[PDB]
Amino acid sequence: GHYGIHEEMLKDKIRTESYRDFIYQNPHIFKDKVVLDVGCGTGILSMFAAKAGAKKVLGVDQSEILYQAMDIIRLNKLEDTITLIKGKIEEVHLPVEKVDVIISEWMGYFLLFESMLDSVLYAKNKYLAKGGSVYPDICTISLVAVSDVNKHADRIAFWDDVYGFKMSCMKKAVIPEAVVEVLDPKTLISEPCGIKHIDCHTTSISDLEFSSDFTLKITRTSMCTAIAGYFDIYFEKNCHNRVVFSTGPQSTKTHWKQTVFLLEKPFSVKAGEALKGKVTVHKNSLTVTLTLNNSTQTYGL
Amino acid sequence: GHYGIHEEMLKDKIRTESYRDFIYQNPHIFKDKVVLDVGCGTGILSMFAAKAGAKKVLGVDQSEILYQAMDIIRLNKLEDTITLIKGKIEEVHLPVEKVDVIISEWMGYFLLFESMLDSVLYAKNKYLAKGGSVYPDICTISLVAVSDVNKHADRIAFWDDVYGFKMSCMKKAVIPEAVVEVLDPKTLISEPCGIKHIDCHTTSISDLEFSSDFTLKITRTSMCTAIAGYFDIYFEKNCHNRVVFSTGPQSTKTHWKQTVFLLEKPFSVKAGEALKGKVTVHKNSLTVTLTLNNSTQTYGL
Ligand SMILES: N=C(NCCCSC[C@H]1O[C@@H](n2cnc3c(N)ncnc32)[C@H](O)[C@@H]1O)Nc1cccc(-c2ccc(Cl)cc2)c1
Ligand SMILES: N=C(NCCCSC[C@H]1O[C@@H](n2cnc3c(N)ncnc32)[C@H](O)[C@@H]1O)Nc1cccc(-c2ccc(Cl)cc2)c1
Repeated sequence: GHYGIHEEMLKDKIRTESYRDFIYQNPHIFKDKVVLDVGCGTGILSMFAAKAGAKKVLGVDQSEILYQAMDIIRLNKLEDTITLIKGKIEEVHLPVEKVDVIISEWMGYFLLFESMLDSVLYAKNKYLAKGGSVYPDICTISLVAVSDVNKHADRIAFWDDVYGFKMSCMKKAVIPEAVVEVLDPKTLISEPCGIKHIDCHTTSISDLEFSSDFTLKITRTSMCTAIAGYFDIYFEKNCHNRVVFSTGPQSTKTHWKQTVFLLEKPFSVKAGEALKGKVTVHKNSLTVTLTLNNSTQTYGL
Repeated sequence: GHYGIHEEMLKDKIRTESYRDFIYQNPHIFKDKVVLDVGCGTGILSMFAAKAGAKKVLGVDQSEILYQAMDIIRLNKLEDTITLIKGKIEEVHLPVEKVDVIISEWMGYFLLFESMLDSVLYAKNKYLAKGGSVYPDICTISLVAVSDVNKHADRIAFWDDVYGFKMSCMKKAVIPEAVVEVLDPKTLISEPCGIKHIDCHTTSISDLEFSSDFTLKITRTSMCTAIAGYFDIYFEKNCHNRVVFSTGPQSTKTHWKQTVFLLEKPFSVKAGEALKGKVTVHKNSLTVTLTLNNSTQTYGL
């Protein structure tokens, strides 16, 4: 309902220019097509789709931001092409049987935390025509090892001496909370490992709960204090100009930053070591169970 | 209920060292006294009060953080002195008739936004002994003129061109929202003006809704784009070592930062000009009505 969410998303240039570049550089995907923008917000993606030659764009949003979108569409003289519908995409009546293309920015922290993927897959199954397309079409989640004894002390050991008083019992409440924040790439001590690969054409809501063994190729002898998670978004199907962006620490900052799982017990690793563990994501809000160096912890965000 | 609020408050050194210094440098205020900590959190102020020679400290908190406080008090071997009570200070039964000293950190953004002052004044009226003391005892709110055409363009004019599309109608929704953020002291273009003076010994919840004429002595010929608000906290009554801290832009950053009211229509001012306006605060959440250069706007936070 709040303009603040839409301001931060629109001011993320990696995000918004990626969608803009996909749409403007692949207009053959949109030309004379019926396009559904799931959770359209201000209507920015509906308007990209219209300028790329869409026959009809249906922007749907459940929130009061749609009333801003109605006015914005009119200011840009696209009400001829873009029809806006207020309500849950699961609930509303659409004035078409079927759509050629679905577009959405559905992605949460660590891809899946408080994500809309559920609503997009509903829209796909209800409304996507035989041989239609969904964008972005491919997503991955990666983990990477971190060494940052200073940031670990600042969040954990901090509680041992607070202006002369012991507050040690507070550490049990901090460890299980994933942190969202921009990591210094200098603190990465492994190659990343892919733990999940989603093609939005072939996935179901049940595929989004997963387990993966992983191996982190250690590149620096150090104390491992944390595992960081991020995701890569690809526009591929039928593209003459493929688009990708990363939310990883070695790439430009996005409003997603990185998701960080602090280790209760940091442990030493050696350059050339293959660090083996297991990660499981449950949908329930989202939880991440991490097994590493013969201990297991469950995190939430 | 969440550790995150308490972490940010405890890591604010201006805040926490101010309370620590008041209590440790004025132990004659606490010696053999019965002390009530309203909204005690982790119990940090209860423990300061105990080390300064308190006969009995009653820490009261409505939230689950009290269960952490019960353990923390035990880790520091002060359960002899500090009794912790779970519930609203308005509701709970205290094991005393009366208290000598009330201590609290009740202060919101711009002092009064989502502040606990209501609950402390209830505690004062119910439980403060004849000739008892409340700390901090004196608070002020100040306004100051700002020139920052770049930050104003980044929040307002931004909406006129969003990746080639007009979103101008969004400005009406942004202007009425106070911003909390740390100002560059280089962007201040007036002496501050005091608009409110609270002595917690002599105020009532009705005094917290106020109107004030103000005069801002302009120090730099410029465009005025915003009015900023902040507050100063004083520990005075019976102190051999008075303590004060500011949340103003010319002082060290606190977790309160500054509250900024963006002007819909920036206007030019001349060094030596006495800029006259009127501010009114209503309790309702909090609203701030501002009259300046012959236009009025109501803000919320
Ligand atoms: N970028 C994000 N994309 C996820 C998705 C973000 S809502 C996108 C839009 O869809 C709407 N909608 C949702 N479910 C719907 C439904 N079933 N049917 C119809 N509409 C539906 C909804 O009203 C909204 O307008 N996520 C996100 C992740 C991390 C941080 C932030 C963030 C950052 C900064 C701030 Cl200040 C606030 C938030 C945002
Ligand atoms: N520093 C602040 N002090 C105001 C007050 C802050 S609660 C203090 C404590 O009193 C409790 N309580 C409240 N009403 C009560 C009652 N009637 N009876 C009994 N207990 C009561 C409550 O459970 C809590 O534990 N405010 C504040 C202002 C601006 C920003 C932030 C902030 C910054 C960062 C983050 Cl991550 C989160 C929040 C905090």
